[PDB]
Amino acid sequence: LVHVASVEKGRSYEDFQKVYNAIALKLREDDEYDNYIGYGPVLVRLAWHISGTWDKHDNTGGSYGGTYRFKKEFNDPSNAGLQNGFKFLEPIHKEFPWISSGDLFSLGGVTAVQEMQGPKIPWRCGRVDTPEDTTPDNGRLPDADKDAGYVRTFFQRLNMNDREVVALMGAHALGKTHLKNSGYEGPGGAANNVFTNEFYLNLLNEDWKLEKNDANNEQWDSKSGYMMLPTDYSLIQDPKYLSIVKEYANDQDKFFKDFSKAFEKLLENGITFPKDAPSPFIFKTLEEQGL
Ligand code: HEM
Repeated sequence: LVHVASVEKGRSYEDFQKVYNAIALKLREDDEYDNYIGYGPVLVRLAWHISGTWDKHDNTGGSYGGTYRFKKEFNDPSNAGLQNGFKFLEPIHKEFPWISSGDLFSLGGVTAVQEMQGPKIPWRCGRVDTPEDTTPDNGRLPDADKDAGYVRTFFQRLNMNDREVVALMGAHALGKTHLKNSGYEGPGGAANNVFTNEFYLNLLNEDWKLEKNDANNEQWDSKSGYMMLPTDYSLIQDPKYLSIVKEYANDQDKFFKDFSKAFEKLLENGITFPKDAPSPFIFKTLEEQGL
């Protein structure tokens, strides 16, 4: 399967910076969502789940085709709750009908991270919508109730190495789990709509307790009111993973630089970019724009 990136006709940097600003302005406006967390965390979860379907062996799935707009992927049980990020973006797509679905879903994730004061993520345009029959089947996204060997093995299919996996998981500092979407409940920290290295700090410094929640699932709970998934707590149970967790709890700039590289790679897996294709764009935030 080859997927060649094709720039939307005649569009350049300035066009996509208008779509960025449109998403970013609505993230500021629709601030009441999910008890004032806002839409940022569900938008970086949407960009990870449309990319997380990729398989390195046959190049199926991935962010290229925008296939989450089809019923099969939209109704995957693993995507429960992401309908709220889709409905957030649907006004912006009506306003910029020329951008492809894969490009809009991945740029929403980029925009949310930068606007929540994360690191800059280089983004490349050129994803092309593909037919309903190209939609990957349900079951390619990871279970939460498993251990470190499961996480290591699952992520080799997206070929992410240990460092990449631990840097990517730092995004679970954002937002929260919702019992009616996943059978898990609670946030992982105090700052859950500001991008920081707090996931690593809480994992190493809180007193975690294995409890059962109302959906009868086990999760790690702390006195402070935070929670960690079984696969999150895995990172301090494995010796290779644990020493990268310590590196990111002790250096927020290294965490930001490694997250940026692994999130761009996540979003770009499966896509062939021609050498006459433009460079990755670095978008300015509303703040750097005075907007
Ligand atoms: C083995 C890996 C992973 C598993 C099993 C997993 C699982 C989950 C689960 C069960 C939730 C709760 C969903 C809900 O109830 O609403 C969640 C939320 C979230 N996840 Fe993951 N995840 C994984 C990796 C990642 C990665 C790699 C990213 C991003 C780069 C990510 C970003 C998020 C975000 C931002 C939320 C919060 C969503 C919200 O607030 O609504 N996840 N994750």
